[PDB]
Amino acid sequence: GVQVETISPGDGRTFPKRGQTCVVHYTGMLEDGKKFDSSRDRNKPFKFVLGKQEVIRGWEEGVAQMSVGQRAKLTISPDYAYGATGHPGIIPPNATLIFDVELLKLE
Amino acid sequence: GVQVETISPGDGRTFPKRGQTCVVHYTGMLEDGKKFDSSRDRNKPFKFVLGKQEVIRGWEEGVAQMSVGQRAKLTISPDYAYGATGHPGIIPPNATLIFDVELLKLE
Repeated sequence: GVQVETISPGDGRTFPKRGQTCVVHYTGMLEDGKKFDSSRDRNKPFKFVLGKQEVIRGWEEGVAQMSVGQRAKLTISPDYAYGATGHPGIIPPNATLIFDVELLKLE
Repeated sequence: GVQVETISPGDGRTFPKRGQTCVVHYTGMLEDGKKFDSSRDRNKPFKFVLGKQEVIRGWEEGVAQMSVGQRAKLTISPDYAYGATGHPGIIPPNATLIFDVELLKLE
């Protein structure tokens, strides 16, 4: 699945709707803590229309449970992220993935 | 599977061994011709140790059938590349992928 632990409460009231642009700052790491991508690094918020499948299902499904402002810890299982093939050279096969994700705003 | 059509014969005699560094210039496109990554663009040959799983199985298995110098057309089926999840925002699900690949040298 994806599972969501909170690290920061967000306004507790605004939650993403299908079609909205989620603006986020994330860090991605391997189940062993090993980091693999971060928008933080790049100093660039990342943005994706919710609903459009342009981000992994664990993100579609977990960021939709977050209120504006929230910082949360997402654990995503392979079936909800990159499956059995993985993404060679970045994500190995059947990797459970931990994302540290912060919802900055909706458009 | 991967399937390999030739576009240029290579020396016909040197074939990659496990452990060797393959240096390649490729272009990747979607089964509809739509381009999605190219080392050519970047003017940078790409290099990967054969055998190490750091490139998709269709490449492990198809570039190993190429002699130094050869330019070949690789069609790779989802199971041999990015499976059913794909790589959201780049490769959609169950995509058959066409690579235009040229083997420049071995290290």
